[PDB]
Amino acid sequence: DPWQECMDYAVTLARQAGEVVCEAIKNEMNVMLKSSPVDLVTATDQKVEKMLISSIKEKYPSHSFIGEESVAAGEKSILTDNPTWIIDPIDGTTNFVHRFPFVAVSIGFAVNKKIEFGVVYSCVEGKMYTARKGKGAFCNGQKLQVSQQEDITKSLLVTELGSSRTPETVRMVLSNMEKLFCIPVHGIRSVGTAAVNMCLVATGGADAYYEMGIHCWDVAGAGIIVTEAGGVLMDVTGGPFDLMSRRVIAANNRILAERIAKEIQVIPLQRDDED
Amino acid sequence: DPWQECMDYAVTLARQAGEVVCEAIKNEMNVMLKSSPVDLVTATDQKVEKMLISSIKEKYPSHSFIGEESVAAGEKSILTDNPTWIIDPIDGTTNFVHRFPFVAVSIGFAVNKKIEFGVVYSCVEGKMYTARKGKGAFCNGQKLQVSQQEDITKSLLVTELGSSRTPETVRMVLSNMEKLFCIPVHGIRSVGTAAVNMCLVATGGADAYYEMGIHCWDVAGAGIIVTEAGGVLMDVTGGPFDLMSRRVIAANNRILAERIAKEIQVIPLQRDDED
Ligand SMILES: CC(Oc1ccc(O)cc1)(P(=O)(O)O)P(=O)(O)O
Ligand SMILES: CC(Oc1ccc(O)cc1)(P(=O)(O)O)P(=O)(O)O
Ligand SMILES: [Mn+2]
Ligand SMILES: [Mn+2]
Ligand SMILES: [Mn+2]
Ligand SMILES: [Mn+2]
Ligand SMILES: [Mn+2]
Ligand SMILES: [Mn+2]
Ligand SMILES: [Mn+2]
Repeated sequence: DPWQECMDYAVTLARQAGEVVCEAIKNEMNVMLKSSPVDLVTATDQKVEKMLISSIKEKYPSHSFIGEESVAAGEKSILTDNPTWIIDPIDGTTNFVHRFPFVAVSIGFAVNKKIEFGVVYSCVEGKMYTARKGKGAFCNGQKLQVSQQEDITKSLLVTELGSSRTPETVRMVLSNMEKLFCIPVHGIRSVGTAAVNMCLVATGGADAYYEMGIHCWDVAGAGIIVTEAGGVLMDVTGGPFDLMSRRVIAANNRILAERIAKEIQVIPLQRDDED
Repeated sequence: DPWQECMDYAVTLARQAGEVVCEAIKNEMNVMLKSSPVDLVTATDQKVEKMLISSIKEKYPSHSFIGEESVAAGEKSILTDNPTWIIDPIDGTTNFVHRFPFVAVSIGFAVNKKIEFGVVYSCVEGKMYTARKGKGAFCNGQKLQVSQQEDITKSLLVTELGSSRTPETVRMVLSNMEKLFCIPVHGIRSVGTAAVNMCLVATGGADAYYEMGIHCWDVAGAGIIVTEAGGVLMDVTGGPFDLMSRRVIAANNRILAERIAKEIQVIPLQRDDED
């Protein structure tokens, strides 16, 4: 693990950022909009992202960045082979402005376009999720393992309704949920952050997560936490996972993942690596 | 206060039960079915309820009970004027079976058919929610207050899909969710327990909860926590909350509650005081 120093620095930065987010979640909210009345942001997201990028630049000036709010400011979401930090300063902005207690700082680190480590700090909970390729996944000193469940009819899934309110899109998201729900599955849960939903699969508390519409910074930190806990990532088609494709299944195993893929009708989405 | 001693004792019992649940969620389980393959129970539910009822009976032998698993064993869900303990030994049985970290012990105490106090212990989180009529609502000794939000388009709701897998029922649950979602609201969350969903409204972290299909023991502990935090309970018709009706809206205020009620199509259900 030659990236141990980098990950340990990422953990300290995530904890620092988490403290900023915790302080801000107790204070007055000035909610701002991005593309729609349900695509939210605050000054805290922007402050935290700028702190993270400037701190990483100081120690690792040759590295590259992909950050949610930097992309909103016009930066590109193109992943080269160069070591790259893929940052979501606050995953769960809707939760944050409501003080719903699942908000995370997410950092994924890629080399040769492959994730080498991931850090997800659920900062109201004070849960530091981490994983390094080949070294396992952890939450606050506890090594993580996905569940063993291979029977979809005894599974607990996690998903979210999405940021679209387009009637045809909402109908397809609800149809997909209906089809899975009526297999049946034991249930479906929604805590409101992609990174925390995925970390819940890594812990074994849920058996699988799926969503269409995520961005690369939503899944770059948590994906490796799922796989180092023994899980799998794939596209909702069953095809290989792609960070820039807007789609993911993060599951305990390929049996549940492929069974979920068989019920998901795909919605058209703009890739993060294209204009 | 003639019921503060009962409340103090209820808190002690809820914490004791919660410690049993906490230990059991880490261990092997015997997962059993009740009315269907998605209506679950474990031996821990049954053990905890028997402990709670035997403990209350020894200290208050003239009091009555309505306990979830005792009703499953043939006891009646009739609420008289006699002091009555309305118990859910484990709210979130599906979550418990999956180790999804939101499970609660719920105790509501009614006199003359009106709730006088409520205790909800979210076991895995270690959060003790309490409220006595006229005395405020608390979480781990800290006073709670519902959110101020009166604009439904800036609200965060909590709800659940339900225990039914009947196609017509599921379609109606999802249609109700679609209508609210597309008002729009900011989002919908699902942590998997009625009592914890309601306590999230009492804290202000969510603006409102609604569900059809709950039972009296799901809402008897948490309802008073919502109202002592400054919120409201209502039927999905917009009318008075009815503890045995299977339906609830628990909101920060009447503006959001009535707006939610306007979108809900009522699902037919057998009342808890019907056979
Ligand atoms: C909506 C955002 O993140 C997600 C993604 C998927 C979810 O289920 C929840 C939150 P958020 O702003 O980070 O809160 P995104 O980064 O995609 O704009
Ligand atoms: C399903 C049960 O309670 C609920 C009720 C409503 C929910 O949204 C979640 C759990 P649970 O067994 O307590 O988990 P019920 O007491 O109704 O059988
Ligand atoms: Mn965003
Ligand atoms: Mn974000
Ligand atoms: Mn995000
Ligand atoms: Mn039950
Ligand atoms: Mn129960
Ligand atoms: Mn219950
Ligand atoms: Mn307003």
